[PDB]
Amino acid sequence: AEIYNKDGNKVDLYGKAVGLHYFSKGGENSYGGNGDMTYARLGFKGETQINSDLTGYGQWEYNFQGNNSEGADAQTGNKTRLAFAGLKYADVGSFDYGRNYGVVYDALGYTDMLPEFGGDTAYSDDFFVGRVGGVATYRNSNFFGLVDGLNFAVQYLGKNERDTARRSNGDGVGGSISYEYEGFGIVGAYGAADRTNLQEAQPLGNGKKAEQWATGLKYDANNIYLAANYGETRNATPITNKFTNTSGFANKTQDVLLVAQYQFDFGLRPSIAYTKSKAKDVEGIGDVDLVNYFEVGATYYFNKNMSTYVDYIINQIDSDNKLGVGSDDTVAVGIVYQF
Amino acid sequence: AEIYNKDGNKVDLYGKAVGLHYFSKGGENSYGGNGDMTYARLGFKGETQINSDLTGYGQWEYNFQGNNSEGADAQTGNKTRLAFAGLKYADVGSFDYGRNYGVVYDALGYTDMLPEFGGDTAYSDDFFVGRVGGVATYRNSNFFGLVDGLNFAVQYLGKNERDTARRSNGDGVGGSISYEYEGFGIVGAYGAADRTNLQEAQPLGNGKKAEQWATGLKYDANNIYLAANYGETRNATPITNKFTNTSGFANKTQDVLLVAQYQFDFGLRPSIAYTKSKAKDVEGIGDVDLVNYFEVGATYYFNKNMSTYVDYIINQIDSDNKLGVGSDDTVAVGIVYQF
Amino acid sequence: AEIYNKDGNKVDLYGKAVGLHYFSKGGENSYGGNGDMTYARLGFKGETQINSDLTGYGQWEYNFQGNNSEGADAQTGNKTRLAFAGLKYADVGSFDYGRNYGVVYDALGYTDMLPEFGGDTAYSDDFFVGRVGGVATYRNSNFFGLVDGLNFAVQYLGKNERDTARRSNGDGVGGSISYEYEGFGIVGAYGAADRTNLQEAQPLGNGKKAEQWATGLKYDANNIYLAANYGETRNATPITNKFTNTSGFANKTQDVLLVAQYQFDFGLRPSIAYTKSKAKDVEGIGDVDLVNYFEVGATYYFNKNMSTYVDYIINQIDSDNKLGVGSDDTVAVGIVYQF
Repeated sequence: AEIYNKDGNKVDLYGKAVGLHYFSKGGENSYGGNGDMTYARLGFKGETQINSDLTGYGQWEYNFQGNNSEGADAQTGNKTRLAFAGLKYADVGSFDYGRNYGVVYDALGYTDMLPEFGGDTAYSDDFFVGRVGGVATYRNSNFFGLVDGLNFAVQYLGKNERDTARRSNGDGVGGSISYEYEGFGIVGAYGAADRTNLQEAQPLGNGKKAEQWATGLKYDANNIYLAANYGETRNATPITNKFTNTSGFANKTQDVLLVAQYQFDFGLRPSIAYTKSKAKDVEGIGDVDLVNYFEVGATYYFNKNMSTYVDYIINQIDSDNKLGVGSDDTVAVGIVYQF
Repeated sequence: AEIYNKDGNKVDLYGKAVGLHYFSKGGENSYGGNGDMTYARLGFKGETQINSDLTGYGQWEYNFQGNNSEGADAQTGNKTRLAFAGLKYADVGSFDYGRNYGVVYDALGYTDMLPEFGGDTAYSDDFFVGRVGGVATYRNSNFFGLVDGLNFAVQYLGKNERDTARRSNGDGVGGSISYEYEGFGIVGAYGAADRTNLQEAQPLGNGKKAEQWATGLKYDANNIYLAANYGETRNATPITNKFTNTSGFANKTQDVLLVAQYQFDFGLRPSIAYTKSKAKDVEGIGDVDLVNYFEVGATYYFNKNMSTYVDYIINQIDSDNKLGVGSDDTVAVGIVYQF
Repeated sequence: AEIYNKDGNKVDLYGKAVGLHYFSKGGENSYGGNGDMTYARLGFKGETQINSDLTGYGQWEYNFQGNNSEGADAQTGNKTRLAFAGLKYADVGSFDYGRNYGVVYDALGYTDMLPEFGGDTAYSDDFFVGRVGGVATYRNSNFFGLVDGLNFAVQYLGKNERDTARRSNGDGVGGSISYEYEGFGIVGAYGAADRTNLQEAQPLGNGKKAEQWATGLKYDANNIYLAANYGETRNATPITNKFTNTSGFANKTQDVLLVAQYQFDFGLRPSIAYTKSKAKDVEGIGDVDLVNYFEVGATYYFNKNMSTYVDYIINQIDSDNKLGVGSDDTVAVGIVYQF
């Protein structure tokens, strides 16, 4: 909600309270888990008009979990999602730095439209696919104001030597090219980076270089939203062997994401989605499936502030999965107030 | 403070900074402790008018402690208090889900009017008495718009298998009936729930079923506030044996709460209160008193935003208490700014 | 940003997103470190006019780090900076209590004007020099409205027995006298306090009494800012022996701080600074230098909301420093949006 608009500076303080339960037989060995998954969000988007052609902006977004106790475990799952400041000059584009989405999310965001789940490949703190800390991102709209609908972007990821290999990364470069024409939208994205010492010393994942690329195709006009994503990764996707407490990365993944949705004028947005992600050359296993499901779901928009939703995952993963990826269905019911 | 009111949606961003010190001889073995107890609060209440009869709402409330360092211990006592979203339809009532107060607090809230302390039985993360995560709560005002002042409510608590027994719970149902007539107010509340495996395996507290009930009686008009609460609990109230580092639950408790207050037009709200809570059938002890005090205190309201207060506990607990409950007096002095 | 101003109460919700990287050869053994140092800030200043002569106020300020992951380490460096409520009566002055700056910062704040670094002696959770929890602070402007530009202040620090000696303190008193005349400003500040048991049992630092004093001199008008600080400390400044994993306090320190800055109408604020801090009588060492550098830096103010800055530390510390204080240079580049 815009709560300040004075003297060439507007601030938007926004947030949401999401009442959210997950139903699954077991959670312990299912897709999403079982129990209370209530959370709250808070953030600000700030925007200042320095002059006629120059513009400043900043954003911060925090996640508070509503499913912890007030005791010892009160912070589990609480985190900053976004924290970046940036400048935008006329048609020369924009530069920002901080915690933000990796460039490959420029692609993957295409299918990340599900009411609760979806966008399984957009892992956070995972190089270029999701949110990451320490990214320089240049972005260009309409090719310096000369070619309508053509957008490109470049991103520089500074190394993050963290205490765990899962959240660590080295120096890297990535980028994306995208074009949008009369409802349609085509996107390509790629990025490569160094693996840290701690990532190399991991039982799963072999190499010194991590890669992630993904294409995007979508129709998004006249109340219809269709979208497709294909992606591959070298030494990038994080994997866990639940049979041995082993973790690391998958040498190769192929990732398919399909999404179909519709928006009725009265408020209903039903959702059908397909998602499959296979991992190749997993040491002491071979070929494992990590994500495999059909999705049926809906979202009722009472208005721009209030909504409820059901999201049903038909989990195609089988009972004898090599890595121990939960094979059971998960259903999520939600009530959202946002501002 | 209402900081947004546009297009059938109002947001209220509120919070408070509370400068608060506790004085006690020792803290280590007193009622409230000794030292700095400064804290800050922040939250939002959001409310949207979807249509003539339908209404959406959300709330989130966070607690930041102002008595930690900026070093390692910076998060101790920081937590989400409330996080829930909900709908309200004309006179059919309202449903909300998330982190909220258990239904039995509908009763206990009657005596929870002390400037600092009081409401000792309204334990948080303790089934139905205080705040809990994962509660479905239906609420009805004036019996579907037909019987003025008569309110009932039902609550469904989903299981919380936490890492500690103190904060855990199983599936349960609870409810409350309440009636308010010309200043007066009568309330009854009850709730039962499964104890988790980890709660069963505890040295203190025997059973598979936890119960909590409490009645309420109050006068609240013409500047006078009087209130009374009686409650009992099976396998619900958490207890600790400070002589052996044992914890668990008390098989039975009887809980008495009395409160008398007055509000002078110039700002002063003095407070007298009585509170006693005895535990029965404590294994290897028998009958222990957990809470036992008289309370004298006051609160000066400079206005709706500014206040100061003294709260003096005359701790009736004795020096030879079986469980080690601190027997010393505690005094709390406070300065509050709120918005 | 002022987001509420109704009925004798104004609220100012403010914050900043700071994109910030540090460049150093190694970080491991440099002044500021190397890598992403992105952070975000959020806080409120609240102010109410109770009556013609009486005024209430409150403040809370939180620090969110933007350089952590969303995993296990998500809270590292997150903390409350300020949390205090207070009253101000006409010319009789003001009293506040909570987490706030120690009185000696009244002095040291003189040189704490650097774009990123500087103010090295204003350690937080360190008695009277920086931010601390549990301080009663009386403050007087213009000597009860009788002597223009003459300000004094007294502060009472309640003991903080924390889990670490670094963040702990005992009971203490401190104060400051300050005078400001036609651009110029002179300040003196002093404070003494008990060391806790845990501080006494530390290998470094000998005594039962900790002291901190500092003078201030500044010119601050006509776009020029010059400032000087001299300080000494008994048993107050925290030190670490990186050669043995020893920590504690320095028996004596002498602290020099010099700062020169200018503000061009078009937005540029260049900065030159000198900072030296020597420790005397360090057990098993003798005389060690803790902080020793020249500073060159600038800050571009696009406006009151947007800015960028470079801060270059020329680290005069040598390679054979006895305590292991990093001797390498550190450069910090920043992009700030604030509101």
